[PDB]
Amino acid sequence: IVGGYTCGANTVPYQVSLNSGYHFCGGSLINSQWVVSAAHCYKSGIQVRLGEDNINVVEGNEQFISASKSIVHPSYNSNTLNNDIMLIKLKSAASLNSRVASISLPTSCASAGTQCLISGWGNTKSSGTSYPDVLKCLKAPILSDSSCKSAYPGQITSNMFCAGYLEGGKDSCQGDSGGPVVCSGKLQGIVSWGSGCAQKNKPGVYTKVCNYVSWIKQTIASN
Ligand SMILES: N=C(N)c1cccc(C=O)c1
Ligand SMILES: [Ca+2]
Repeated sequence: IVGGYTCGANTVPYQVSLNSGYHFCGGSLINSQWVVSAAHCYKSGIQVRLGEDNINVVEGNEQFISASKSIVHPSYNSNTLNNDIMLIKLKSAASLNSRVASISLPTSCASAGTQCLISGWGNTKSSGTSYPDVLKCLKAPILSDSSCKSAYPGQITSNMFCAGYLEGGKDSCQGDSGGPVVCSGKLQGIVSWGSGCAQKNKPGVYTKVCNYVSWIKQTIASN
């Protein structure tokens, strides 16, 4: 997250870190056994880390649970990043409490202008490279589909939306991928892609979660 703020320990209780020997992506806990992330985050040997603030220090609220299975969206295209969504099942159910909690799925899509909270342990610099140890947060509005398409000609599908600031300086970044965009307590987006980070006229692009609620529910119901 570039241009954001320190969230505060366990203030984003649905935020997960995906770990394969090191943090490599975010995710969102959607019930005691399932995490939503980006398909582009797919790899084998994932350990889901819940209750994290400092990802380099054991602070007392962590739950580390190995993934038992991953399900990339049937229509994920890695070239265009269309349908950039994946489900991860935990080997055991997470113990839910105030600091480890699921986030609600939307029942309808969010509109341009809605303020959302975007979070992660990704790069904090738009030019350089600096990775934070503690969870970073950004409040950002959803942008109109027209401005999103104007920013990224030929690249925005109906499964994507833009959020952030066309002026630059405030954005998600490398390492935030797969993490949440939460709007009025609903998971509306997944950190998916962008051109650089926090660049002028290049806002963040997010997977449009409301399109996938049917697929998520039915997938969970049979797995
Ligand atoms: N600018 C962003 N919001 C973003 C998100 C995820 C990855 C990347 C970099 O390729 C950029
Ligand atoms: Ca920790």
